[PDB]
Amino acid sequence: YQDPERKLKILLDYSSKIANEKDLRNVLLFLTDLAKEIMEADRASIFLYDDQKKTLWTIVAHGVDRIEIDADKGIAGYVFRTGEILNIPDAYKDPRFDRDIDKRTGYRTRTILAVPLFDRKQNIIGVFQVINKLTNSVFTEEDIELLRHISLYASSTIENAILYEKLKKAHEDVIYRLSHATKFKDPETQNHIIRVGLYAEILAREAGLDEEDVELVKLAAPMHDIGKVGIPDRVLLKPGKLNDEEWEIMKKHTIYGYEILKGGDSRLLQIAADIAIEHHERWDGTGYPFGKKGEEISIYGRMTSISDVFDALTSDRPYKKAWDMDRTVRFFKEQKGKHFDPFLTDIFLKNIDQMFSIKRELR
Amino acid sequence: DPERKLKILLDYSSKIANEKDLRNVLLFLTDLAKEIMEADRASIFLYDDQKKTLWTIVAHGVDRIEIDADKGIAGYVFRTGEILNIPDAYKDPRFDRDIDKRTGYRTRTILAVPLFDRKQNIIGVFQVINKLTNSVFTEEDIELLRHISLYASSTIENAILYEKLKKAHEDVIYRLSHATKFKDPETQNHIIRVGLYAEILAREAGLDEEDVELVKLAAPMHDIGKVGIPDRVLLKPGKLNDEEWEIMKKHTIYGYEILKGGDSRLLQIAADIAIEHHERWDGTGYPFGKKGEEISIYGRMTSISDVFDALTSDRPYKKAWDMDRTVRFFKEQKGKHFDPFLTDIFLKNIDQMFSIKRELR
Ligand SMILES: Nc1nc2c(ncn2[C@@H]2O[C@@H]3COP(=O)(O)O[C@H]4[C@@H](O)[C@H](n5cnc6c(=O)[nH]c(N)nc65)O[C@@H]4COP(=O)(O)O[C@H]3[C@H]2O)c(=O)[nH]1
Ligand SMILES: [Fe+3]
Ligand SMILES: [Fe+3]
Ligand SMILES: [Fe+3]
Ligand SMILES: [Fe+3]
Repeated sequence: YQDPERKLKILLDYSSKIANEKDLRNVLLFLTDLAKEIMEADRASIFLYDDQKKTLWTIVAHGVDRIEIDADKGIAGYVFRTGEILNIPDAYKDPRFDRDIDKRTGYRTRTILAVPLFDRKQNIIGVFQVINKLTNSVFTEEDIELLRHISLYASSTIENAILYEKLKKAHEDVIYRLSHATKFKDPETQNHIIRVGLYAEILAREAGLDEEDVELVKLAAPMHDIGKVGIPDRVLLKPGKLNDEEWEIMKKHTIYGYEILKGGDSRLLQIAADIAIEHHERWDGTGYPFGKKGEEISIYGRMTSISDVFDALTSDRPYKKAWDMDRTVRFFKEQKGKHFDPFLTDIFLKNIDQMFSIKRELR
Repeated sequence: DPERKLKILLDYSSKIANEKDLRNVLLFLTDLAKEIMEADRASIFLYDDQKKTLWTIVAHGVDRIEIDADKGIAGYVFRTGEILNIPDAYKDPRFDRDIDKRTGYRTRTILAVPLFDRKQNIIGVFQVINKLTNSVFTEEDIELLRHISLYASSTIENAILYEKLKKAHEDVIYRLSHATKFKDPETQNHIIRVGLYAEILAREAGLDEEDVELVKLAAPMHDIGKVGIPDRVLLKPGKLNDEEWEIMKKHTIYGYEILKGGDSRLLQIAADIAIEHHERWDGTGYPFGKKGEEISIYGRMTSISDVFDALTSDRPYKKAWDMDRTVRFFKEQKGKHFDPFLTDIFLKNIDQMFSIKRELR
């Protein structure tokens, strides 16, 4: 016997999957799979618009690249420009149809149903299309209603996926650019700030931290030197060696960083604050400001020592050319259990090629 | 038919994919449960790690209600993880009949299932009450609810995630804009409020809700370039001379440099506000002397909100201006310092400005 709620459940299930997916590629996939099943159609395609290349595009197979689709021709095109539904009972009795996919693969297209996709403000942003109804000879009035409702969901989840990406990207740009405010009074390039996070990301990832803490270090670590805004010019700008009144001030950037950052309530800023105050501590317990020992340093500080030191050693600094892999490996191998967490050092060594490819690919 | 319930679910799921407020998401979910399960009421309960209780919202988004996490029906499902199907609430020892006693409701059937996070901890309870047949929840019913509960977990977890991202994005803009705090008197709250004023201004000025959110978060970075000013100036204990003043002016350029080139919209606007906020509508400002609509609108809104905040803050020997005093000032500055069309809008809403200034002291 049959299940009355069968499709309802399928649809709940797709809706859970799509709600967890942050990747537009997979959202488009799951959407088309969903439509094929609920519409009982052999195929489906979502078409979206590109402002800059001025065309529609679509992904044909799982995991292969955009296909450009001419905004002005074909069925999709017509729907896109006019705003209205096309229901082709037979595709071959229709001039707007290009039999060319059809020529080559062993496939005959019979029925086509295509509706527009609207953004929140009623602009047509693309087309949703299904092909070859399986449990009937044509697409019905109800099929149209159904797809109109699907197009509504496709739109919402598509936009929401894009908007989460924009906000994620902005949040990064803001940490990067503001973290580099010290730049008028410190040689450190933009990319130093970025790269330190990228290394610490790999580390946290491979030490097996939760996926969220991985994204956290990636973004907390770059703020490690923010305290430098609180250092006197006479000290921050002085080239070469520092006396022992000046160094004592320069060390204080760890405490300043804490001050700047500890005030938030977000986890990002609790982590960033800890990193700022900790990343010059040392596993031995010798490093400043407090001489914290082993596990007394948070793991996020520990990951940041390693990353901070790596990035410095592999850049030209006054009188020292950047270290190659071989020396850097020798150095970490030496400092294992000394400057650094021994466990994290191993992980770092396992992953050293990636560190260097980050370093090479970000000038 | 039976495409009716799919069309309903797509409808609710469209609303939910857009909704960025948790409380609204819980409302939509419980209305979906009601239509999909053909039942009269539905509640969602979430756990607070902090207060160590469950909570729920009722319709109208009034203050959330504490529910005892240990006892009760949601308490049982929460603690044990088992499903509860009651055929008659009033024959059950675990039911609390006071919600009935106050509302005048009569609870008959209750079905409650747990909600799970990805790591598979119980994070709350989904509860459906009074199936519209007047008879029991069936196994096919329980089964539909396990699936609904799965969608609710997802949309919830997603929405709590989005909120963490929002809240941290703000904290970072605020805390890092106040990075000048070791070398400059401007307060954390000054920085926030300037964006709050700009927000209200942008909204009432007609801008899209996305641009309103932007100015709320861009304007607080207007003074970032102060970081680049030499101590021999920013920290000079005197008044400055003209050579030193010219270097001060540069924090506008320094800001633009720090912020620009960012690919995203937020930073384009911030970089513009930073270079523009000391320009004046009549072209007598600095650093470039831009006139009228050559100053971007986000700049124009910030000039206004920044001056507003200054005039209304006490400094020694100089009490803050009150409402009347301040309004006179903006009227006198219309078309000079400030964009006239925008001052008017600002004036229509000046009570809101003082409210902000009053609560975020
Ligand atoms: N063993 C070894 N470790 C290295 C070397 N170069 C960098 N590091 C490591 O990298 C950390 C941060 O270095 P940085 O990026 O140059 O960032 C430095 C740098 O900007 C500044 N600094 C350190 N020494 C001097 C100095 O003599 N003059 C000036 N102007 N600044 C200095 O203070 C920051 C913190 O430095 P540290 O507390 O020493 O902590 C250092 C140190 O452990 C090296 O050649 N050998
Ligand atoms: Fe440091
Ligand atoms: Fe200022
Ligand atoms: Fe300024
Ligand atoms: Fe200001």
